[PDB]
Amino acid sequence: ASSLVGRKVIVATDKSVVDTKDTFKASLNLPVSSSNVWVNVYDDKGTVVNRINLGQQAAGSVSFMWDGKDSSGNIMPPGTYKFEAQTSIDGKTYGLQTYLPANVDSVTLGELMLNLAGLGSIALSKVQIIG
Amino acid sequence: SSLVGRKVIVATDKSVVDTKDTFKASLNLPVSSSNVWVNVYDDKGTVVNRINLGQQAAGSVSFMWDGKDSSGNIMPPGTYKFEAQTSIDGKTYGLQTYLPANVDSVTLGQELMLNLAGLGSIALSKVQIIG
Repeated sequence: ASSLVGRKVIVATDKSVVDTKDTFKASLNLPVSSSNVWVNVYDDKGTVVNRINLGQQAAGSVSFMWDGKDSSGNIMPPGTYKFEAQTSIDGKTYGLQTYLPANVDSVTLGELMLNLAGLGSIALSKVQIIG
Repeated sequence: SSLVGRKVIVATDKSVVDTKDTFKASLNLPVSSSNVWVNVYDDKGTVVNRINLGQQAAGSVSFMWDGKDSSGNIMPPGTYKFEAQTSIDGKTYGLQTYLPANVDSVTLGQELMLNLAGLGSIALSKVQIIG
């Protein structure tokens, strides 16, 4: 007799609660290959924190990491951060979907949903086939 | 380079099935349950089969369909619907299925989308971190 409560799942979202004591690891999907892909990192009020340039990447999934520091190398306090992945294809900028870890706080409500730390209630259609 | 022609995993309830091959996919189950199932229907909503999965733990549950109706007759290749559900304390709840689809082309919204075989234009928030 079990649930997801306490487990980490992977969610199609641009926010995640980060414990900056540990490396943060996640991915994005890139539908066309590109010479220039990146993730801007913001704090929970929209202020830029850092920029992760991923350089050239092939179509498919791309993994990335954030060490929890701002672009000045100072450790950021644990909390909710925003990850905006994008790419430049033929001189135009496109958004990419990120897949980010979240803890399940509880299960709630025909319709079941996950209550995800920092996200509120999320539908299962956003959650990755659970590991 | 393209993505075109690859197979991705989509939070959807429909998939183009080639019934000459076994069909394999997953659902997410948020709370463990003694009774989990997948109803299968043709593209007109006519019921084809019932895949009973019995008791399952919270997490990912994999399932397969051999392409046959409940009388053992091979169904024709085509779009099929997979409705995963469970029973929990006497109440029935839908579950999210994650099904394979072929990438026909890559296109714009909307603002990058996948045109998936049998599904149309689908947002990357519905697509599994691509293998």
